[PDB]
Amino acid sequence: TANSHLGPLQISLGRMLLDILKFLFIYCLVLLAFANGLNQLYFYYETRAIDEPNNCKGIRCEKQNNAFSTLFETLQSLFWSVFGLLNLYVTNVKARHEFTEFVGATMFGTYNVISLVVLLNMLIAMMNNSYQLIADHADIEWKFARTKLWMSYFDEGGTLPPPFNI
Amino acid sequence: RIPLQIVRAETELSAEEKAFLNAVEKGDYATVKQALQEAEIYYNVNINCMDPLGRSALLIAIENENLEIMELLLNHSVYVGDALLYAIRKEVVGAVELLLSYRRPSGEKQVPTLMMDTQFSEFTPDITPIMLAAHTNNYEIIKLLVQKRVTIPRPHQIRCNCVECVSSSEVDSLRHSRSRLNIYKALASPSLIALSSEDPILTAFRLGWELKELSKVENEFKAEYEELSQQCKLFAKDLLDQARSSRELEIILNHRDDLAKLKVAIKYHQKEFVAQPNCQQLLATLWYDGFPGWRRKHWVVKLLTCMTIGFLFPMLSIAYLISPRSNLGLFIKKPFIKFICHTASYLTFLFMLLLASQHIVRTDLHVQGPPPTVVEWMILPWVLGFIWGEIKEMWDGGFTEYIHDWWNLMDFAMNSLYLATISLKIVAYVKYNGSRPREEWEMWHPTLIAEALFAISNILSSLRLISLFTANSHLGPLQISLGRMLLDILKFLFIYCLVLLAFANGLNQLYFYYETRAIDEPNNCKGIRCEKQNNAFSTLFETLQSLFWSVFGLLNLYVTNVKARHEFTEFVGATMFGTYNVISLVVLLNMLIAMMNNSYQLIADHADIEWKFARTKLWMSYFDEGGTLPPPFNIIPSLIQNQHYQEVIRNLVKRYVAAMIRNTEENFKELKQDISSFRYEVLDLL
Amino acid sequence: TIPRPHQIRCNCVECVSSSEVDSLRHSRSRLNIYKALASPSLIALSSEDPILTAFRLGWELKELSKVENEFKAEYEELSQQCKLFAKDLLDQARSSRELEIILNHRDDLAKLKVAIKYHQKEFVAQPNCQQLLATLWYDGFPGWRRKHWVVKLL
Amino acid sequence: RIPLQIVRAETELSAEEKAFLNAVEKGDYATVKQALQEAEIYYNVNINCMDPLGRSALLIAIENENLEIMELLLNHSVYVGDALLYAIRKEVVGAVELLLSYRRPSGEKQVPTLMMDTQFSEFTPDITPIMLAAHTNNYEIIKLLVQKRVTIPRPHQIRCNCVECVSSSEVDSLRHSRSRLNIYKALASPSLIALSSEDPILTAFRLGWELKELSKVENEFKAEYEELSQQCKLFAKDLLDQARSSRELEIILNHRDDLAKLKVAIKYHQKEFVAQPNCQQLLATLWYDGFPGWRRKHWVVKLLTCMTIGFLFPMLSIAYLISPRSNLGLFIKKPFIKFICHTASYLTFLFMLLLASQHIVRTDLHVQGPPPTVVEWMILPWVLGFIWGEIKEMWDGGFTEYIHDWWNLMDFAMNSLYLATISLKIVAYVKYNGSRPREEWEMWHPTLIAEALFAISNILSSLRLISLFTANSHLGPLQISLGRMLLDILKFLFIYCLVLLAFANGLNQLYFYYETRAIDEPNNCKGIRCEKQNNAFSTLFETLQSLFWSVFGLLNLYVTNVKARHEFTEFVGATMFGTYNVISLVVLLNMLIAMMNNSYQLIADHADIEWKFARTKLWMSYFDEGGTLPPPFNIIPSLIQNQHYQEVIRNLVKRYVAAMIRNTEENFKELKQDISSFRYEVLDLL
Ligand SMILES: CC(C)CCC[C@@H](C)[C@H]1CC[C@H]2[C@@H]3CC=C4C[C@@H](OC(=O)CCC(=O)O)CC[C@]4(C)[C@H]3CC[C@]12C
Ligand SMILES: CC(C)CCC[C@@H](C)[C@H]1CC[C@H]2[C@@H]3CC=C4C[C@@H](OC(=O)CCC(=O)O)CC[C@]4(C)[C@H]3CC[C@]12C
Ligand SMILES: CC(C)CCC[C@@H](C)[C@H]1CC[C@H]2[C@@H]3CC=C4C[C@@H](OC(=O)CCC(=O)O)CC[C@]4(C)[C@H]3CC[C@]12C
Ligand SMILES: [Ca+2]
Ligand SMILES: [Ca+2]
Ligand SMILES: [Zn+2]
Ligand SMILES: [Zn+2]
Ligand SMILES: [Zn+2]
Repeated sequence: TANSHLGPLQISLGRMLLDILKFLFIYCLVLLAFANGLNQLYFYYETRAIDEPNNCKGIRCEKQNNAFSTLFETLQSLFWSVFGLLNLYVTNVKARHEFTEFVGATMFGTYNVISLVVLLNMLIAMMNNSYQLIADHADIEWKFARTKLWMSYFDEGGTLPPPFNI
Repeated sequence: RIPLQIVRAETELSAEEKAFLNAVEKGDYATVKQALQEAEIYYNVNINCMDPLGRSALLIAIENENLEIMELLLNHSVYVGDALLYAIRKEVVGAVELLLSYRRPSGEKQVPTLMMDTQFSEFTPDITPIMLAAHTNNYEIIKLLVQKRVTIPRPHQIRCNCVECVSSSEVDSLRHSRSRLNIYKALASPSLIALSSEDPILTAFRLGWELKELSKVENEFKAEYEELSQQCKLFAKDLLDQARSSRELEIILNHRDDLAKLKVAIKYHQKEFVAQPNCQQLLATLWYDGFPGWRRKHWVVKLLTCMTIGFLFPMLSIAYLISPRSNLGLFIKKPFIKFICHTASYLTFLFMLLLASQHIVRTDLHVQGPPPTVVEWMILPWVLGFIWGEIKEMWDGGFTEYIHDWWNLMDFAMNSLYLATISLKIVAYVKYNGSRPREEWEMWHPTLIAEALFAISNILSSLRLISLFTANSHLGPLQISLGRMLLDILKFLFIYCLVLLAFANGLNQLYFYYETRAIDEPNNCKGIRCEKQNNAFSTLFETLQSLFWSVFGLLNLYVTNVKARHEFTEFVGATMFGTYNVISLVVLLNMLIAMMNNSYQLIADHADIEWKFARTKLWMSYFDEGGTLPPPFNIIPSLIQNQHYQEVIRNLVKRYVAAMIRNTEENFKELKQDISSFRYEVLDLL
Repeated sequence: TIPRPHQIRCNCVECVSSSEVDSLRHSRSRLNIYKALASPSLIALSSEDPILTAFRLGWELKELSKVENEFKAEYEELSQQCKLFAKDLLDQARSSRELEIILNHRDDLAKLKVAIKYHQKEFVAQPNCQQLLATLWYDGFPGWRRKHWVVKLL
Repeated sequence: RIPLQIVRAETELSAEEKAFLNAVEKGDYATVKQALQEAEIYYNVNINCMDPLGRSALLIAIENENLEIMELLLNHSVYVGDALLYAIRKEVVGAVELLLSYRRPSGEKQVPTLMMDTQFSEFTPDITPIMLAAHTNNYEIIKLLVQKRVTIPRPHQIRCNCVECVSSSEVDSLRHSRSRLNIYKALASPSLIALSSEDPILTAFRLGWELKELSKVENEFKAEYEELSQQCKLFAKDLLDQARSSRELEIILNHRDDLAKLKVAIKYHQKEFVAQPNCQQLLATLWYDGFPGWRRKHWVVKLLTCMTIGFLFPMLSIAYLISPRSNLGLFIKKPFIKFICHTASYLTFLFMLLLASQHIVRTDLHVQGPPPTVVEWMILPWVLGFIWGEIKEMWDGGFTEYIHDWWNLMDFAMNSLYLATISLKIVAYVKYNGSRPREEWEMWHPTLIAEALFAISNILSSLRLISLFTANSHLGPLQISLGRMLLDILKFLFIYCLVLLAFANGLNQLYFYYETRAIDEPNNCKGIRCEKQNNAFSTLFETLQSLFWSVFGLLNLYVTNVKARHEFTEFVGATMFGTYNVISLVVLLNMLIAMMNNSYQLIADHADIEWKFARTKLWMSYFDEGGTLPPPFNIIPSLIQNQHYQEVIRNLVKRYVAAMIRNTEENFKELKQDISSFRYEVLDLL
């Protein structure tokens, strides 16, 4: 708020953060639904850490282990798939159950299509519209925030810095 | 240079006729009276003479609103053809009164014969005075015309196949379309609806629905039909807005041919009528029937009451079963308690579906036909209650109304998935006895198919919670914009499916000779779902899957490499894959972003009205007594009204007419004409 | 005289009885009373402290718009009208002494703190109040806006 | 209930005073004359009495424009204080003439004494009549005031540190700011500039620049200063637009204190003046000096002429060196041929830099200090010519003008890189004799550093071609929008750098205990640039690089895994990395997209004007004779004008005044007043 260029930017950031929260509610609901479906489909094929290479179990290995074995692991794997850090061979099982693998791949593809084609672009559209409304009033609220910050230092309470106030 | 000439012959007006028309334009009464008195004796001036702009003396008198010169030109028996149309379009009450009242008296010897004045008419020949008065929307002229026993032709059905409509359309389609549009414009005026209809609200609703259907049918004239439907809807909302007491509002809403008129408005898609503030207040009062002052409370006590009433789901439904006339059983009949109990039941079903996917209950997975666990035995009554509720919703209300909701498709899909998984489980129990290990099971095992359908049904059950977003005040317009953008996403996905099919066909046709067997490849797997990505363009299905997965970047770049050193084919395939990637990631997705962005801006202004309409549709679903019990418990075994409505509509019509009466170069010309006429009369008298 | 509106969270017998008997008449009467009280002319003529009265009426209208869902728009319009009336009355000053008298009046900058507490962004963001706050902010550094940026950064 | 009372005492007007004010409002001359004649004998009515709204009888006469009642109230010696301000604000020429001319005659015995009328003044006490007339922008009142020997105070410098300005700012800052704003508003009126300045264009340019600098300085009053600068710029463009012949335009542009006034307009950033169509036509005619009818031609012959003149780069510059007075040497002095030759030279330099990176020329890479290849020997004269051209541009024009271009920073960087690579090459030649193989070279070898600087200079030389986009008609506004969005990208990248530094500090503080040596890890490499991604959060620089590369998805997920089984630390680091990814890929990038989207919509309306300004700035850079030779060849060793300008500005001022003269409830009140005054006089006479 002290600078004359970074104030309205963070005011628009504050409005768009509320819009991001309104988006993230629906995203959390969709993520919970798809994580429940993926865990219910894939939790029979859980393997122990000793059988897998390098004695590790999870999506944080060199070779990506069972990603849909638990609800927490399924939630982490569905979270990391938005940024593309989850590979495609996590939906493959040891046995040759082609129908279950195809159904899980369809499930993962539908979640990817939703969270990367509908939801993120809708969030972009919402925060775009919000900015246009925010810009006309951006100055007044920036001046109000700067006035609120300026009068916080007007009083004598808190003259000393944090290293010297004690 | 370029010569210029008058291509089309306009006859020049004589000096006397030009002076007479100029005197009529300036409003000099004495000179016009002298010219009219000299016209009969000497025949010098044709009184019905036109001007360069197509107006006669009578039309010039009408446009300047000189009633004195108007009656003086009428007294000498000038031509009067179509002057009433100009008076009605000018919205002059006195001119319309004079033209109506003077045409009858003192008609002697037919009319004086006149020729070749009748070609030029600004108004179309199909037009009649009552229809043009309806288009003008003036009230007094419409009233004076309706008092003289005037009628309007009835338009036919849109899907009319009689001989006369087809013959008129074939002979002259333009005249038929103009006549139908003029008739519907005359019928859609608020003044004619207020004056010639005993039920203005229902007439406005039916006219708005008919105009919307005509706009859907007639492609050429869509815009004015949409404007007429919007005008009828705004007239209905404005007539509803003129109420002054709660008794008048409840009389209007509860009038029948409980809230019958609100249901009729919802059936005709009158969003402005439903979303009016007083109707919303009445629906809020009916919705919070047993909880007075709900808006007053701080949010912690409201959330605590919601938690204590949602956690009390298994009671208050058996209490209704055992004692519906008791004090405790009567609390479930209120709509808010019904909605909270249904939400608590669905949340309990979702939590039970989460609990079914845990290792505490699931044991002994190496059985071919496994008996259902106790969690499944308890989940089965909820599925049966959902089936009974969906079939009851199919029966009550009709099959023609069950399909218009658009949420029933997911319910039908969920019920089909539950029936399929139950049938697969029972068949696996009955004829797959054994304990074979899962690693050597058949790929087409009904247990695996039943579990896959169960997982898809669990996803649909968890995604069913989006429909409850209308209840909140923040998630309603968000999903309305989501619903519009989903249609825009479908319009995008058509072109994306076409481009994907084209590139998949090209890639499969290029790469299907180099298919390899699973034994030769490492780890005995074949497809894009391996640790090392195998042949991705060997089949049409595999090519479609590989081109689908390349949008999210999960397909690597070495899938376009073959075993042999065919560098040209590899380069051509890499160019093909790169062109598909450039299209689907630089043109199409950004165009989809631009389309849904534009749509949101249009959606936002109307977002509230439609959110209030959706919330009103959700609120009245719980008003009726059909479906009081939850899904786990639903399977357990008079002319004074018309007179008051007429009184209220009478007062509302009077108030709306007063409001609309309360709410350009022609105008200043009146002031020049009034000043000029007063100046000539003062000079003449003095 | 004009009747006094009740509290928004009013639970007396007469308000509840009027709401139950005829909610539309009660809502129309309350909206008409608050529209009458929110006019700038009546505030200028019948209030000894127009700025504080406009601030309180704007805060009450904003809270009523937050409470009453049906009539949100006209209550927001009334709050905006009261805020614009307060800013327009502040804008009519002609000297620095009048501005410091208005800002420092108590029932140091008490009225500015009262405006900030009531969320009067237009009143706080007026140019003369911003100039006075800038002068108080650069108390020991006269002519701070004058300087080239290198000496300011140094 | 609530009692209501008049808090502030307004004295009620008596019956006679109220009747007198009502008679003055209705314009009845006889009743007002009778009341004024009875006022002296009986003293019944205070003629200077006010009303409830703060107007007197004279102000009511001024507002209704009743000149008769105005002079009648003046004849009885009413109070006249500040009435001239109301007349000037009302823009009544006759009222201003009457108030100017009546104040002098018939003043006897001071004025009659009057008290307590003087508190209420709508106009501020600092205001004077000439200043308010300048604010009103009326021409006749300004002319009549200027004829009576009236002056305006001179504003001080913005960076004024004298005693009186500082004392006035300290004593009363609001009065000083209002006085300065009123003075600059008075000086910025087009009528005062046209009437009181011998050079309206230069005065408007200086006033616009001063108003823009004041808007940059004064933060509180930025908007009206920007409006005043826009008004001055539009006045200058409108005065330029009133020309009628090419000789007047060339007289205006070529007037000095060749195109001196165009250079002065460019120096003051008058984009509207430069982008006028007639000045653009004159600049296009001067630009295509030797190619008449360039716009006429089909594009194939234009491209063929461009190719044949761009391929003829090595001739026509040596011809200028050997025979500047010849027919062939004179063709290089035209601006279009100069621009095409410079573009051909830069394209040849870029093509030579492409050819330098081929295996045909580069041989024997295992030499420590390699001699320069023949391609480098030929490229060296181009670098020397670029150095000589940049230093010549530094000398000519001044050091204060060389830094405002903003393209010279890349030229300075390119010259520094070329000097550094030449120095590294010469030092490696002089003291690194040998043929050691490249696999065992020092990491700080000057040959490798020289090649890295050469590659960066080659990138800068290839990216220097963006500046030529102003010449085309399609790539100019695109790069103008790119320039605005680059500033918006910088405003985004500040917050992104802060967030990146915070998350990098947290990740390094969490993960720097688990650093491993390069010998223990596979392949003897350590960092995120291995086949297997090594420790990515071991150092602050490595953490910054890893967090930078995670935005594009090139950083894998197993970098947050440690050797030991510390599951809590790994989960905390994964949560940290996920939170940084969610921020930098869901909030920040989409917010940057929204910001640059909004900016483009604002940029598009003005995109042309600024593109034409940039093209005009590029065109006049080649007009002068300084820098005729290309970079490869530049190192090879009078009062009639003022009278005509005054005549043209005189005709332009007259035409602009005629144009501005050619181009509400007060108005209708005049018509009610004129009708009411005529009605009373007719009734009185009759
Ligand atoms: C860009 C990278 C290196 C991160 C830098 C982090 C910090 C060193 C930055 C982030 C925000 C910066 C602050 C942003 C704004 C201001 C106000 C600025 O003063 C004004 O704007 C003058 C008017 C006034 O505030 O009264 C003085 C510097 C300061 C404190 C900055 C100091 C340096 C800060 C703390
Ligand atoms: C955020 C993560 C943990 C997913 C949460 C999923 C569900 C537990 C959520 C999704 C939608 C929620 C519902 C959204 C809206 C409402 C309406 C709300 O009531 C109102 O808005 C009051 C007005 C009225 O509806 O009459 C009561 C809670 C409820 C049912 C919510 C209950 C909890 C639900 C089902
Ligand atoms: C597209 C790929 C192959 C990169 C090409 C790089 C260069 C060869 C391009 C980039 C910008 C181009 C220039 C952009 C604009 C112009 C102006 C153009 O002339 C006009 O627009 C006529 C009007 C005028 O400038 O007077 C002549 C070609 C030229 C110099 C272009 C020459 C070729 C350039 C240097
Ligand atoms: Ca249903
Ligand atoms: Ca340069
Ligand atoms: Zn028919
Ligand atoms: Zn009360
Ligand atoms: Zn000074």
